[PDB]
Amino acid sequence: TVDQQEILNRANEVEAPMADPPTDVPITPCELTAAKNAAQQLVLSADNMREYLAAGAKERQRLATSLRNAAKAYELTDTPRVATAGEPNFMDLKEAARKLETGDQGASLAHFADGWNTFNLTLQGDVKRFRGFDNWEGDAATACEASLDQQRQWILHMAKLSAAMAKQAQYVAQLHVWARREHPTYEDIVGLERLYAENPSARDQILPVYAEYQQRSEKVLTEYNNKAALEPVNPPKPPPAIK
Repeated sequence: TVDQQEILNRANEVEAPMADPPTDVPITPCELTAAKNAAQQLVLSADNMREYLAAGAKERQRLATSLRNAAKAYELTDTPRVATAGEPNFMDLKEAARKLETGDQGASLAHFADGWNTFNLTLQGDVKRFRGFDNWEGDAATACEASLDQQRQWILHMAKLSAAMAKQAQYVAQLHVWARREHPTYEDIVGLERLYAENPSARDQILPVYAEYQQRSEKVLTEYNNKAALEPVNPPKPPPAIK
C-alpha cells in the first residue's frame, strides 16, 4: 500500500512550528543564599530545557525531510547542580530579617511558574502530528510509525518536565511566604530591642523573649536551606529520526 500524498502531508504536519517556550528569567525572592541558589538552579534547568527543545525541532525536520525521501521513490549535556551550604549560617536576628524582607518576594518565580505551566498544557495537545498512517503499509511504513511514535513520547516527557520545573518555582515562592509569616519582622526586632533599651529593671524578664526570637529565626533559616535546595531538571535527548 502506497498513498504517496499521505507521506507528504504528514511530513509537513510533523515539521510545522510548535509552541515557543517562555523566555522569562526567574529572580531570587530575597537575599538569603538558599533563595539565590534556588533561582540559579532554575536558570540552568530552563536554559537546558530550551536547548533540548530546539534540538527536538532539528530532529523533527530530519524525520520530515526523510519522509519525503520515501514519497519520492514511488554537543548536548546534563544540567549542572548548584551547590548548597550544608550548614545554614545562623546570622544575627536583625540581618536575617533584613535579607528576608529585601527582594520581589516571589513575583518572578510565580510569573515563571505560570509560563512553564502554560507551555506544558499547550504542548501536550500537539501530538496528532505523530499518529499512525491509514493507506501505507509494510516494513517501510511501519518503521516510520515507530520513529514518529518515539518523538511523540519524548514530547510528553518534556511537557511533564516543564510542569515539574514550574512546580519547583511556585514551591519556593510559597516556601518564602511561609518564611515571612514565621520569621520575626525587622520592625518587631528593633522594637523589642528598644523595649529592652528603655525598661532597664524589666530586662531580666525581656531576656527569654529575645531568646525565643532567635530560636524562631534559626528554625526558619534551617528549613529555608533544606526545602529551597532544588533538583536539576535533566531532559533526555531527542531520539534520532530516520534516513
